[PDB]
Amino acid sequence: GNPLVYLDVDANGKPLGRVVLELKADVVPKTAENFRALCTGEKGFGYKGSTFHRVIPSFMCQAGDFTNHNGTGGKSIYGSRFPDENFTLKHVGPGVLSMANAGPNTNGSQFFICTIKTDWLDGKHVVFGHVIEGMDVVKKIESFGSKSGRTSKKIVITDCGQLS
Ligand SMILES: CC(=O)c1cccc(N)c1
Repeated sequence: GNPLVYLDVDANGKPLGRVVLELKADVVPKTAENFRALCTGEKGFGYKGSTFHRVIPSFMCQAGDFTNHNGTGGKSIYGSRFPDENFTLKHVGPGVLSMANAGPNTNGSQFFICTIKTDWLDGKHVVFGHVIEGMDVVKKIESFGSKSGRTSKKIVITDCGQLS
């Protein structure tokens, strides 16, 4: 079946717990595979040690810039950027996992987890999974955001990987 992956997240050096994500490889195999491999680190790079750098309460929590840690960087397992696979899955509510981008066909490694329905992103960001377990952890992360996106605690993915 579809991959299950995890992110273990610290805030100011203390553990919040684990977010478990299902990746919809049935719908978006290329996008799911990128995220899966960045979680395991099997290509020699990935999410381990990187941050949630942009967090906006009542919107989303964004992470995955493991090169610049500020929202300008990241890279995929295919190359620096890759196309929008499809827009078949929608931003239906809290827990949606979707690719951050800088316009059409600029997926790399940055991603976000929604804390509300974000319907205006449909057709612009590729949705590729959802939170299976750990929305409590996501709500903690969310609570350390601000309107500007600046975080009030240092939010770090200390460990990540594949469960199945
Ligand atoms: C600025 C830039 O290159 C960027 C920003 C957000 C997501 C991604 N994949 C790239």
